[PDB]
Amino acid sequence: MSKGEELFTGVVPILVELDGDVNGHKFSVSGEGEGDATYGKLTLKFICTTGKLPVPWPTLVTTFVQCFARYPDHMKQHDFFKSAMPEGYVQERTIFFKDDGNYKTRAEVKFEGDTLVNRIELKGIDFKEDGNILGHKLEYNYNSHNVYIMADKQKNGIKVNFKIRHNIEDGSVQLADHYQQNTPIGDGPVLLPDNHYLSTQSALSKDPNEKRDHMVLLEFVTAAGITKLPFPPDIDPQVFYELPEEVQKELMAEWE
Repeated sequence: MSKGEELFTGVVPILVELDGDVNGHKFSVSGEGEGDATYGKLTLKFICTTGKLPVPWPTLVTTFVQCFARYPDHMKQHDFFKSAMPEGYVQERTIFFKDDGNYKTRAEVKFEGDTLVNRIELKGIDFKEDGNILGHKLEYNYNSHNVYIMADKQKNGIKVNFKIRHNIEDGSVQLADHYQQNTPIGDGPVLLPDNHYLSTQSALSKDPNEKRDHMVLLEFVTAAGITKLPFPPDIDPQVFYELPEEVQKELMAEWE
């Protein structure tokens, strides 16, 4: 269904680089591993290269390559992510942690030679100093989620929405609402899909021999489904909050 699809038939090496700033606390993370879209499997190890990470590792899972999803044969014409390859796509999100701050991310996901690279900038603002995120109150674990995808024909891309459940050490749950958009970097044709979702599962672990602050991440992803107010990635939050609340709400309707 796409030429990009051919780049994913085997095991592909992956590099991830993130520069982050959350409430002015700067950090960098490097990751490496591999993806196997035939199985929908991703395996990655990340190291904080700047010292200790100032937010919980699980808050960064979604930021740290949906081109590795397994699309069933009957759904191959709906796989935007591989169709954009090798030139790649820009993935932008705004992520809202309930009763706490937000992340804004921009990533480029593309081939550099035979390696799939995810290069990310992340800015977080408005976090509470002893809230769940800056206070490191999240459990080191992850649950299963459905990631809902719709075409955005005007932008020649997709919009994506989902809500992550982060378990808190006291037994509560901290929700992270994700508003995502992806657009091709190159000029070649891409597949714009009918509505569907990715069933995503993740598990986090540690390397007992690794003394640097780090995360080992396993994800399994399979497509299915075909037989202060939140602001979107394109609007500076500064301008957004000057709009009437009715308008702020109406601007978010496209994410469903």
